[PDB]
Amino acid sequence: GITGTWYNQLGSTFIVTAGADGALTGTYESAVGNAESRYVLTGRYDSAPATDGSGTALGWTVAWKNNYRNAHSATTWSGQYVGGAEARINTQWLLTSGTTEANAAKSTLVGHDTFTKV
Amino acid sequence: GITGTWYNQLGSTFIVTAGADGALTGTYESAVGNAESRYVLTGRYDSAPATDGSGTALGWTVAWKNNYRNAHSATTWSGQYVGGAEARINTQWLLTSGTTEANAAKSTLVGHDTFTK
Amino acid sequence: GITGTWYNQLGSTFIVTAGADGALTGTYESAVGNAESRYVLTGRYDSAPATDGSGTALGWTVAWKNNYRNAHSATTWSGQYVGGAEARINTQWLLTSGTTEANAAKSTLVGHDTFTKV
Amino acid sequence: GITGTWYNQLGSTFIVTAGADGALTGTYESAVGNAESRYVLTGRYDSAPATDGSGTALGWTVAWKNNYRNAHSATTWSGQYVGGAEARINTQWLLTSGTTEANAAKSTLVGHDTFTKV
Ligand SMILES: O=C(O)CCCC[C@@H]1SC[C@@H]2NC(=O)N[C@@H]21
Ligand SMILES: O=C(O)CCCC[C@@H]1SC[C@@H]2NC(=O)N[C@@H]21
Ligand SMILES: O=C(O)CCCC[C@@H]1SC[C@@H]2NC(=O)N[C@@H]21
Ligand SMILES: O=C(O)CCCC[C@@H]1SC[C@@H]2NC(=O)N[C@@H]21
Repeated sequence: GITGTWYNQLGSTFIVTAGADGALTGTYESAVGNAESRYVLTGRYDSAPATDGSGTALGWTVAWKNNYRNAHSATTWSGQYVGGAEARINTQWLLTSGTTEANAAKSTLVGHDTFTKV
Repeated sequence: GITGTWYNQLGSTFIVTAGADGALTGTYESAVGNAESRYVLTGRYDSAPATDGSGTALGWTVAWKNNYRNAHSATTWSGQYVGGAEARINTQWLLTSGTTEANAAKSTLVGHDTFTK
Repeated sequence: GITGTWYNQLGSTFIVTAGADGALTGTYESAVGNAESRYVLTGRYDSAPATDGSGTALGWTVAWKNNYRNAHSATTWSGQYVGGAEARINTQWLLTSGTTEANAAKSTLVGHDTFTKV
Repeated sequence: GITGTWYNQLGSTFIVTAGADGALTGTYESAVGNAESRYVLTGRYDSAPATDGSGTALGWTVAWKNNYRNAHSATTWSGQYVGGAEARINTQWLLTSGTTEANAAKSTLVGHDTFTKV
């Protein structure tokens, strides 16, 4: 139920395919930041989750470079797929920008995105 | 520069090749935690970073399931590679465990790993 | 706008006094975790924030030790206060537990809390 | 043995006093970012840690306003004190800036500092 098109609270578009091998592949489109259009993503998920009602641990990465722009940054999302009536993917993320030594202390942003199919 | 074998402060081994497309592929072996053997990784990196000496942004994911165990979790490392006499990859990571919504507050660990050759 | 009673989404209760000082004092009641009753908090805030509409930066700390219990852990919330009809305090937090240096790779949890007047 | 003068890898200066009741007070001086001289800090620590060799959980806040400047930001450090030969405090920190609703996705930085007495 992870496969498909999801949207986060910012309006970004997350188009994913969950592979039988635990592979996550698709595209990301950010509604904010130093980005336009679609970027390649790749990630992994637990292809055999618990059955105690636990959610499904997953992760994916986007390097913010494509044919039109390069922000010299990468975001990783970590969280879990929670299926059911209201399916949702709950994440926290790290966005690291390429910096010089002077700026490394402030290289990494952290946040949380919530994805739904609606 | 990135392709190769890397070790972090915990004794884990990160084996990756950086494709020219900006794909990261490889294998991760953790020294600690609910793990044993190798796990598949995949990620992405800035295959055209700035010329000013900034580092190279990158990220990768490991779900902790292989033929041996399944921790029912995934880690994502977000960082940058820095070349030099001492090449380094400095990261921050998020380790999320599957949980019921009751314990979702405690699902996600945060940490930092430094990789070196 | 900061002083008073606030609630997050776990149902925890945050009772603060914002000192002229830049001081934050109060008590925290957490709904979830190895917790019981009220705990002392202390923190700091920008007592001269931007006029330009930006939020009011703040942070606080709770060590989870009181008369009833001691979880040997500490949470810090970092965030910002946002005035308006729906006042909110939007935070990210770090929960560190005391561990041996074996398990220290799993000592710190991260998450986010949104506090509302209701 | 938390009271005293500590330095992190950036060469910032962390002067702290741990009171009986679990209080933390002191002064923080950053070697980096939008800061100059000392800023008041405040926090909490577990005043009755385990004895199994586990470290002492602690956390503190700095709002980055003093008589010289104001960055409209606040940093929290969450971590633990670890005694012995190499007495150190290992932390993770969250640095939130006051932003408008629009740029809140980039309000929060994350990092880690290691404090030593040398
Ligand atoms: O600004 C950049 O460096 C690239 C764009 C980053 C957009 C971020 S990734 C985390 C968050 N979630 C989104 O949908 N967009 C932002
Ligand atoms: O215990 C688990 O749930 C799976 C193993 C996680 C090990 C972590 S991932 C971050 C850190 N870096 C490492 O090399 N190992 C730990
Ligand atoms: O160690 C424990 O379990 C006690 C910590 C309290 C639970 C956490 S603190 C962050 C989050 N926000 C809350 O209101 N509760 C949890
Ligand atoms: O907003 C600002 O730039 C002032 C924040 C101070 C810089 C930070 S706090 C985390 C890190 N550790 C330090 O000793 N300094 C930086």
